[PDB]
Amino acid sequence: GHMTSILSRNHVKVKGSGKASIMFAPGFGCDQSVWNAVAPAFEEDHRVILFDYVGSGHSDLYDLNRYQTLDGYAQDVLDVCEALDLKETVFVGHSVGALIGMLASIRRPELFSHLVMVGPSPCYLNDPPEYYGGFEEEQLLGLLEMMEKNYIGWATVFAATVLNQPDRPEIKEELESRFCSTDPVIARQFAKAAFFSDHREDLSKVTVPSLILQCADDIIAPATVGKYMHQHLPYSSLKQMEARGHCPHMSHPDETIQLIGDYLKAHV
Repeated sequence: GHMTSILSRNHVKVKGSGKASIMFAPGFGCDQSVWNAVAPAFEEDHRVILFDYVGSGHSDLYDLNRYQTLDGYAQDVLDVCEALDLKETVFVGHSVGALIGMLASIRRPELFSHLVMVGPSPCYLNDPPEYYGGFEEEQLLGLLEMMEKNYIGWATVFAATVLNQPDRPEIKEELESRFCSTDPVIARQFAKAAFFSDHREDLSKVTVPSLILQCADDIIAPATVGKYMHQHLPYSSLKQMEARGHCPHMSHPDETIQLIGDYLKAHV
């Protein structure tokens, strides 16, 4: 479609001002809203870009085919960069969003100055002896099933796994709520695209500099994957966050804001 429509479909909003722009991409089951505690801190010095995946960024409004693989999601990112008429932008992505950002940069690397990956994973499958995704093919298949047979029950089960912080319920209920509010068929398509994707082979093709924020006590993306990505991504830096779980941008906005801000102040 044309500029205005892309802007409509991906709920594109621009805030702040600066010579450079930082584009924030939601992880699974989330909308731009997950960035409320982190993104405004960069409006002072950068044009800040927020958006939702038409592939139901935890919301309504779409073509079946394009969102069966993450490429469709990377195509949204490209489409928005195009509607905004951007020449270059920093890209901040969470979980799948990071990978989605990665795939898009491989297609159009000139479009991205940096790839800040909060909690990435290039593959969730455990693959001894060289790779430990953190999941057994059957565990993933287990959740996908739970997701169909009973969606809402899954929304809560998974919200707990992702946060892995029993004494931080407000966040968990918010995550659970975000999951519940997302169309269950698309949620499942998205999850399949994410859980069964394998992008290890693609790591070597990334030419855009990336910062890997690995979380602590992360069941979704264990330390294994963060290190492994650092090892295979040609141009990267790996910072271990003190924050626990898979959603630092929600549970530890401040540490997230610092790490991201340092990294950028540095690489100007």
